This record gives sequence, C-alpha cells and structure tokens, in this order.
Amino acid sequence: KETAAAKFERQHMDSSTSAASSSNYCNQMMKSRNLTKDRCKPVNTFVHESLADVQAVCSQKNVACKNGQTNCYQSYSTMSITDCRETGSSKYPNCAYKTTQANKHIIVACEGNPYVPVHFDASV
Ligand SMILES: Nc1ncnc2c1ncn2[C@@H]1O[C@H](COP(=O)(O)O)[C@@H](OP(=O)(O)O)[C@H]1O
Repeated sequence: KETAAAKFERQHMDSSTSAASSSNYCNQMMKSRNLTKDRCKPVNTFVHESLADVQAVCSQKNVACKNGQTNCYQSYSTMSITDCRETGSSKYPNCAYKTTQANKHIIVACEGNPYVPVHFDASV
C-alpha cells in the first residue's frame, strides 16, 4: 500500500529543485506524482526544502487546522514552495495548471509515531 507519511512526500515534497519551477512545472509534477490519475486534483503545493526541515515543522508552532483539528503546525521560517492551481480551461485527463513559486510559512497536519506530516493545510 502506501502510508499517509509516504503520500505526503509524494504529493508535497520536491527538495530537488531550489526554486526554479518553470511555467510548465505543475503540469509535469501533478502528472508525475500521480495527482491527475482519477481526476485533476484542484490545488496542490510542493515544498522545496529538505525532508528533515519539513518533518521538523511537526514540532514547531501549533495552530488550528482548517478542519478544526489541533494537530497542525506552522513553520517558524519561510520555505520555498510552489503552488499548483488547475486552470479554468483544464479538462481531465488533460489536466492543466498555473504554476506559482512563493516563499511562505507552511502549515501541515502531523500524525503517528514517528510524528510526521500527513497533510498540507495551508501557506501564510
Ligand atoms: N488535521 C488533519 N489531520 C490529518 N489529515 C487531515 C487533516 N485535515 C485534512 N486532512 C486530510 O488529509 C489528507 C491529505 O491532504 P492533502 O492531500 O491536502 O495533503 C486529505 O484527505 P483526502 O486525501 O482523503 O482528501 C485531507 O482531507
């Protein structure tokens, strides 16, 4: 199968690139990470920092999750990220996205033991 932690890495981690996401970045990544298999995932964020730095967020600023749960944490430092948003003319299976790089504090939900990220909640 695939653990929730593994799914988070597949859907949100892209340490390789520093911050040079091209205008085609999201179109390629959303497809390569299998986020356009059953349908076009509407919105998704990729984080370019190291796995160690992102996992460390689970021990940082505790903030309320959008769903009301209390297992969300905000990074003290800003992080290099890329937001992907499906375009209006996007039509599955030909999923199309707008790519936008940014440097913001990320908010992730963490679970388990080890306590690691399992959901990307927001960036601020
Ligand atoms: N506080 C929380 N703790 C754990 N999982 C959460 C959560 N808030 C939302 N989720 C869920 O975690 C999954 C991962 O989210 P994301 O893909 O945005 O990282 C989503 O479920 P689904 O994938 O079943 O919709 C989402 O609904």
